Amino acid sequence: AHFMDVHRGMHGITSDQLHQAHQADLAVEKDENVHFEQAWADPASGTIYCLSEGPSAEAVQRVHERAGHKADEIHEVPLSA
Amino acid sequence: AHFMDVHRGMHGITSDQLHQAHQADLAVEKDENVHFEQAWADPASGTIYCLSEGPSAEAVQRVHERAGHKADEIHEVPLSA
Repeated sequence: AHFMDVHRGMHGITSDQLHQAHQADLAVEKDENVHFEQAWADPASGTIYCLSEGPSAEAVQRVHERAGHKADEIHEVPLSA
Repeated sequence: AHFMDVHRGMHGITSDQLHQAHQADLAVEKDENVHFEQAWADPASGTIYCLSEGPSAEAVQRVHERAGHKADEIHEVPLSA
């Protein structure tokens, strides 16, 4: 399944910090059969969007939690255009 | 510049409805040099995420308005991983 998750409150985040966070997810994602495909961040509002594939939102969130940053919101996105 | 925008209240949206909404944006995006890259929808939560390239959030929103669906939230996402 496909998921979009959102992290809020991240104002001022740098490219280095976003890379670091994404690498932390990648380091433990395979245990849960999750793959984080893309991350996009707005340092002004402090909003990070993460697109993943995995068996469930629960699995995606367990990966994030191990990586140090559980998402504030997660939605399955079964439709795409 | 790169933008992520969010539409809420789209409970129960179908694949056909998402496809047509995306087609409507694509039909008028050129005028504003806006380029919608991908859309993802969650019919359960009623959330649509739209990733685009355009000159500004103002331009992206003018396109959405013409296509009949101004986004509830729009963020420049200058960082990606």
